Amino acid sequence: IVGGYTCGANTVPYQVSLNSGYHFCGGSLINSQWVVSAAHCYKSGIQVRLGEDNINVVEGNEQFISASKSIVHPSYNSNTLNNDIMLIKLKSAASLNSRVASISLPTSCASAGTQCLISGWGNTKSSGTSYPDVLKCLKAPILSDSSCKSAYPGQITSNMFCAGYLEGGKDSCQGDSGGPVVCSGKLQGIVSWGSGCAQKNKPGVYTKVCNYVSWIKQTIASN
Ligand SMILES: [Ca+2]
Repeated sequence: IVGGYTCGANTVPYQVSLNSGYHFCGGSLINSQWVVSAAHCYKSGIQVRLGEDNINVVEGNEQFISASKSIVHPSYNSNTLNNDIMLIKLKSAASLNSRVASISLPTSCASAGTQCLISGWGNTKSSGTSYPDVLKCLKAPILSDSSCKSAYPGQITSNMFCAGYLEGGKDSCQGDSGGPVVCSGKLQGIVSWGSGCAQKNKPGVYTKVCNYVSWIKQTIASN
């Protein structure tokens, strides 16, 4: 997250870290057994880390639970990032508590102009590199589809939305992928892609979770 703020330990209790020996992507806990992340975060060997604030210090509220199954969307296209969504099943159910909690899935799609909360342990620099240990947060508005398409001509599908600031300076970034975009208390987006981070005229692009609620619900009813 570039241009964000330190969230505060466990204030984003649905945020998970995906770990393969190291943090590599975010995700969102949707119930005690399942995480939603980006399909481009797929790896074998994933451990889900819940209750994290500093990902490099064991502070006392973590739950570390191996994935048993990952399910990339059936129509995921890694070239365009269309349908950039994955489900991860935990080997055992998390213990839900004040610091480890699920986020609701949406009923309706979020509205242009709505401010959402984006979070993660990704790079905090637009130019260069610096990875924070503690979770960072950013409030950012959903942009109109017309503005989004104009920023990325020939690249935006109806399964994507842009959010952020066209003047630059505030965005998600590498290492935030797969994490939550929460708007009116529901999971509306997944950190997916963008040209650079926090550059002018290049806002973040997010998987549009409201398009996937029927696939999520039938898949979790079935696995
Ligand atoms: Ca920790």
